[PDB]
Amino acid sequence: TSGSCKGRCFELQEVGPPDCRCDNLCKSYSSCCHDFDELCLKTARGWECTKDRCGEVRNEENACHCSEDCLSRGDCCTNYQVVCKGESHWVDDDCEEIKVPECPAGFVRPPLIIFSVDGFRASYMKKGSKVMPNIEKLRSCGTHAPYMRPVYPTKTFPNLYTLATGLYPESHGIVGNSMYDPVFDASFHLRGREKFNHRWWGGQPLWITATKQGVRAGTFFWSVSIPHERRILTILQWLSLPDNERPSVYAFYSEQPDFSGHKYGPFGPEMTNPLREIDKTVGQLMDGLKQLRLHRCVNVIFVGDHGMEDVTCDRTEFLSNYLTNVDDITLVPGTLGRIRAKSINNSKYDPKTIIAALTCKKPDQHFKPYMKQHLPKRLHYANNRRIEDIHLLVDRRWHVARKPLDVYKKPSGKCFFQGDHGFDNKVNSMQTVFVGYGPTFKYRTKVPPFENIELYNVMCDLLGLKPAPNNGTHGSLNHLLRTNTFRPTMPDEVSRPNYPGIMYLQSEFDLGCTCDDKVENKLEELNKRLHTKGSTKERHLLYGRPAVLYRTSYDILYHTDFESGYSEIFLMPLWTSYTISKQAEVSSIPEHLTNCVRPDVRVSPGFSQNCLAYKNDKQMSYGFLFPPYLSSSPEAKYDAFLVTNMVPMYPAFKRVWAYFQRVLVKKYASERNGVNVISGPIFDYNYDGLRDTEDEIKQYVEGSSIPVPTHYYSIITSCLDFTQPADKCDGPLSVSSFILPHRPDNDESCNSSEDESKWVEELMKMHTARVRDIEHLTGLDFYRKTSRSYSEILTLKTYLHTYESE
Ligand SMILES: *[C@@H]1O[C@H](CO)[C@@H](O[C@@H]2O[C@H](CO)[C@@H](O[C@@H]3O[C@H](CO[C@H]4O[C@H](CO[C@H]5O[C@H](CO)[C@@H](O)[C@H](O)[C@@H]5O)[C@@H](O)[C@H](O[C@H]5O[C@H](CO)[C@@H](O)[C@H](O)[C@@H]5O[C@H]5O[C@H](CO)[C@@H](O)[C@H](O)[C@@H]5O)[C@@H]4O)[C@@H](O)[C@H](O[C@H]4O[C@H](CO)[C@@H](O)[C@H](O)[C@@H]4O[C@H]4O[C@H](CO)[C@@H](O)[C@H](O)[C@@H]4O)[C@@H]3O)[C@H](O)[C@H]2NC(C)=O)[C@H](O)[C@H]1NC(C)=O
Ligand SMILES: CC(=O)N1CCN(c2ccc3ncn(CC(=O)N(C)Cc4ccc(C#N)c(Cl)c4)c(=O)c3c2)CC1
Ligand SMILES: [Ca+2]
Ligand SMILES: [Cl-]
Ligand SMILES: [K+]
Ligand code: NA
Repeated sequence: TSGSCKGRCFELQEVGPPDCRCDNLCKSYSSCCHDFDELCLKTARGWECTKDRCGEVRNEENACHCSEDCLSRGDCCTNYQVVCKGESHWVDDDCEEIKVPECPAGFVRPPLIIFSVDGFRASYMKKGSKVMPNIEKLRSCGTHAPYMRPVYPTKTFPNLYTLATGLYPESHGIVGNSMYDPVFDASFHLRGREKFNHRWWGGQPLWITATKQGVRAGTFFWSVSIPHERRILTILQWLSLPDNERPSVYAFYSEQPDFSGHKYGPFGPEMTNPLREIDKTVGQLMDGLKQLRLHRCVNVIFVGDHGMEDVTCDRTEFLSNYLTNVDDITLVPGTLGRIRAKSINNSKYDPKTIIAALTCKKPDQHFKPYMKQHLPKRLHYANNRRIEDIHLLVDRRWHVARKPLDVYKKPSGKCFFQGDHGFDNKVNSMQTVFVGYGPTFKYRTKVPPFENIELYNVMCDLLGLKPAPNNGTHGSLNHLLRTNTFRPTMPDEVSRPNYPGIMYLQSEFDLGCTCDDKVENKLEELNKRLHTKGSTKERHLLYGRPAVLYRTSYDILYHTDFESGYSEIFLMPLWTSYTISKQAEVSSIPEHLTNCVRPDVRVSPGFSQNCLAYKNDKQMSYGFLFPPYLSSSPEAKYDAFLVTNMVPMYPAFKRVWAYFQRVLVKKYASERNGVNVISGPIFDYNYDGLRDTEDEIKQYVEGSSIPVPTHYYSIITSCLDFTQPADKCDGPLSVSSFILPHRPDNDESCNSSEDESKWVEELMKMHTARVRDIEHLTGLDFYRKTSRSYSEILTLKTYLHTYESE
């Protein structure tokens, strides 16, 4: 309450009561000293030097200075050298490679300045290029991606705090712009004081990582009323502090273009000016750095949080059109929906009835309901008590609301928003920007699109920090950097495989299985043993066997057409690997073999599944990981019916799996010039995105110890140069992968009553995944043996095939 900001303007360490505050957040708290506006928010004469001000006598009342002592004081207007000393604007200088940091004496490391822009959609870089010369120079001279993928939901606070932490929102806890925490019994909103409480904010953001390791860094937050020109001048003044006091990491935040984009839509004619204004702010920063002789010293990152889509009030779905009992729910509305019971601890609120009432009710329905554990695993949006059990994924360009009165406000509801964001993070309009410029970034370099979760590790590298544990894959963005301080290495294999031979006679098994395999030589007798010993393994295991990164007991099983790693604990393969060439032939399962399952004489009865359990379980059927349809010969096809290739499958899911195996695998082999497929089960009953231990499994095949997978994955690899076949590729690889939910119905697919050709591939595309997602869910490590660099393989493992257009 009481005291003064004299000598304290934008102080870096925040003070507690009794003392009032003078730091860059005091306005948000209504806790600034009474003279903060007078001393710290000077506006007199605006932000630019003019010719008549050059060499003026210093007037301490001015916003910034054009007096001769201003460089020494560190408080010149940013254009001072241009107007008063014949210098050129940074933007007017030619791009010149920054091979080494060119820093003043006393600089122990290149500072990092993070320039974050709210709502800056990726395509602004092309579509607004004529009005953003400073930004276009950073982009073309530095390192840029064509776009950067935000996290879900594609909202401001979840994405900004992901930038700062390298964590998914479910881990850092900022799961939306609005949230309710049922343990706190409290709500977080963009406006208000509740968000000030540290209890909402988990993980370890960069400013804390830096400070713990002796690198000075304040928080990245800004009070909204502090104008942009003053934020830039404040950063430039901090950069003028003595070496022992000066931060090494800085954050500028702009509320634009998002603020205007909501009002005018992403490409409204009103959007040109906010793009020009952000560009001018970038120019002020670069000119100011150039004055301080820091423009070839500092690393600058120009980064957005999310993009912006066209969304209008008339494109609103109302839950009151679907639910008779809409007053029994609370909805977090908008470009996503989150539903919970209106009254806490209510015994007779049924999420299953709500889901049903919201499922495929109108043909053009513009949202889909999910239990959060059923959302695509790529969204990583479930493991937090602030995420409601019922989630509505809203179509791009749409909103969901509970009742019409929520949207059309009195008198009679006019709209007055035309843009919004928050949709699925694969949606093109939600993609945002990344540019890195400075001595540590590459020169004039384009990099592929990547996810914002990866940036925290890079920012730690840029500062010489060890990153806190996060969801980036450290090394996957080494290709952005001229000088890398991190050398990634493969995780050590924890469990070594057994390689069993023929150890059991047929009569030792009592599995209740049958197969018509007795029917029908010395030439093909040796060839069989060779195949069982691994003679075709270099064809079907193209990138080495996967490493198992936890303690377990498993066997490598070789066959003519496929190899597998068979878990004696889970009684099924952890992975099955097989290559299908462009020329491969699809065949049927012969009539006489429809219900064939065969004991595997390499694997004990005690470590085998059994057909009786499947007969008895009236809900559960089975399928096979290596598909019998893709056998190389009628004789090799018998290997596909081994009990060691069988996995539990609901009949509903078998429709999906059989279409993938019979139709799609061969299609991809045709289109990609062969594919290598690795398939397997995933168990994630606690929806944490991580491999379950055996004591976490909640469902088994009835009367057995056969665990039921929650999902089934495949990783489908080929040669990036598709003129070379998958099995003879000399260069970089191409991958697409999926994690399909193992569900007892196809309620997710509204067209599922149609032939699989009309709906299965759409479902698979929705559940596209990165190899890294499968690695977390399985405890396996892939691509152990390739001819490619490890950094390149880490980039491959973070790739997501999105299926969007351009
Ligand atoms: C994405 O990356 C992240 C980060 O690597 C991955 O998330 C990590 O996942 C780990 C495994 O699940 C998990 O380990 C837990 O940790 C428990 C301790 O957790 C607290 O302390 C953490 C460390 O804090 C310190 O270091 C950090 C540096 O990062 C500093 O910032 C801190 O200030 C500290 O110095 C802390 O990060 C963690 O934060 C969570 O909880 C906070 C308060 O609720 C939230 O504010 C915050 O947002 C985090 O919330 C997330 O994570 C929790 C789970 O921790 C989750 O519930 C939330 O929904 C949200 O997702 C805490 O403050 C530790 O007790 C655990 O050990 C128990 O379980 C294991 C078995 O799983 C046993 O081996 C062990 O013996 C022990 O068992 C005993 O206790 C059990 C009950 O806990 C009991 O049932 C049992 O019977 C036993 O008695 C375990 O190690 C990390 O916490 C987690 N980190 C984060 C930030 O989320 C994530 O998995 C990656 N995702 C993917 C898909 O790969
Ligand atoms: C964790 C912690 O140290 N806390 C909790 C938050 N507290 C706090 C106190 C005051 C504030 N004034 C203003 N704004 C608005 C704002 O800063 N924007 C919109 C930009 C922005 C920048 C970086 C991140 C990031 N990362 C985020 Cl998400 C948002 C606040 O968000 C704000 C927050 C400070 C103490
Ligand atoms: Ca799990
Ligand atoms: Cl939200
Ligand atoms: K059955
Ligand atoms: Na359906």
